[PDB]
Amino acid sequence: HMECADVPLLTPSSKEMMSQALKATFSGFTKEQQRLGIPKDPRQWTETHVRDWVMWAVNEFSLKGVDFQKFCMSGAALCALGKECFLELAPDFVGDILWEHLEILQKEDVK
Repeated sequence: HMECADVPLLTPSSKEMMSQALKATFSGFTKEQQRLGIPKDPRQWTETHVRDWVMWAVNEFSLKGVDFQKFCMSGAALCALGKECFLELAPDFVGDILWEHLEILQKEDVK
């Protein structure tokens, strides 16, 4: 999930760059969560928070090909779907990023 055993020193790899973006995006999330009202816990989310986030995640990582029609549901539903289901809703590339940070919200905010 995100990064598995990585020590940034002298090992330039795409995996390190992937975490870099995610790490910097986090700070840009709370700034939006306060502007829109989106809570930290993904289970207490709704269609608006889901879409507003997805869209925001597309601007943070300049993603493309992701649709909000597939994510037209509340957080409780999105979480219930699981990684596989969520990955089926979003593209083969962007889907990973969203679920990466999305899953973090779950672990960070248990229940």
